[PDB]
Amino acid sequence: RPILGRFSSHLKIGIVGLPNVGKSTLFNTLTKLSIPAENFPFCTIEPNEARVNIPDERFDWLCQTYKPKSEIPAFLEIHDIAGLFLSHIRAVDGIFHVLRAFEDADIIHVDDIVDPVRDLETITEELRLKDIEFVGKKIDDVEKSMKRSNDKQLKIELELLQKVKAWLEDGKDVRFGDWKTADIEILNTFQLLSAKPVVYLINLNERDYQRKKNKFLPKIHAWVQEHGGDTMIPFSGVFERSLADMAPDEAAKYCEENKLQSALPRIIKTGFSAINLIYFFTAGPDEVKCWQIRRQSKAPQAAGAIHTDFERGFICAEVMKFEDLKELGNEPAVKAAGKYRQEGKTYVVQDGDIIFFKFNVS
Ligand SMILES: Nc1nc2c(ncn2[C@@H]2O[C@H](COP(=O)(O)OP(=O)(O)O)[C@@H](OP(=O)(O)OP(=O)(O)O)[C@H]2O)c(=O)[nH]1
Ligand SMILES: [Mg+2]
Repeated sequence: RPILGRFSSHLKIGIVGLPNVGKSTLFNTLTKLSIPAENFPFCTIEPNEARVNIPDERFDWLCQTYKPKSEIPAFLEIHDIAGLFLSHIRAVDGIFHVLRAFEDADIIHVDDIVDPVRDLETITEELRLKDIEFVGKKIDDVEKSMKRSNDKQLKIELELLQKVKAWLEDGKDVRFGDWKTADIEILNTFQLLSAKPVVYLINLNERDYQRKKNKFLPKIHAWVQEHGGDTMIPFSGVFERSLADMAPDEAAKYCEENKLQSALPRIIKTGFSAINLIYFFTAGPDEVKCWQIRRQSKAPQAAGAIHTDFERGFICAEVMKFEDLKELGNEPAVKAAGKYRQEGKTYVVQDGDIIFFKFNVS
């Protein structure tokens, strides 16, 4: 039941990397595409934070079909981090790790050596080092507490912190550890940087992105295989900045004529292997909304993601498969074909489910 990383309602992503790799440029490109801050009346959105809708053909279709009063797509929350003070980074679920694989041509800087692998080793080392500093401080705190308290939980926390210190000093990320559920629950309270899952974004000039080729990609791929097997997505920051500034008509003409497409949709939809998510929808005249929950969630746990009271008071879940609704075309048709189902406490929610939850007010 415990897993590394405490996913709640949507992913929070930190953009990390060395200076001058295009982090703030990527962030500004995503800001142009973002949900305005007025749509979150319960939240204060910091200046280096953007909320961007996850594009989903299913979500668009449901909104055409139900014509709801309000449309709430799934979204991603993205934070631009300036350098590697650490409150911003500790809070995120996962990391977009941006690598420089772009080089200038006729006008160049002296000794401006591009080496993505060298940069990978530098930043991954720096995250583990910040974890070693954090774990060092917590070991001191626990040892001081253990002078005063007899409590068994302190002896457990200490044994774990020392196992983690040794793992990190051996150059290994916490997320590649074999942690028992008891350890995972303690690790999750620490929010260690090397415990967070990663997507690698490889920043290329627009020619290399259009060509679908770069000399550094095989070297990056090889390193990533020996250090976790995480997703790699090539992009061009300069191309995405230009494309986001064009009008829809100009953008389409540019992409047709030059034979390339935006990487941003793929980047926004990719998510993380360690954080295995599915979408379910609520749909009606008032609202169509996309909900994000852990794969293999049971119906009452999906209700809990709306609010704990709907889980605790759960009675049943009336479910349509998105496929069933799409092919029959409307809810009356789905009911007539007997594909509108009453599901119970043991039902395992499926990606694309359209759910009408029933609960007891007390
Ligand atoms: N060639 C190239 N350089 C990049 C790219 N992305 C970033 N840079 C370089 O790094 C500078 C900072 O860009 P940011 O996007 O703020 O980088 P950062 O947040 O990762 O530190 C840019 O300065 P700038 O003032 O925006 O540009 P410039 O006028 O100084 O060259 C530019 O020199 C890219 O995709 N291609
Ligand atoms: Mg920056």
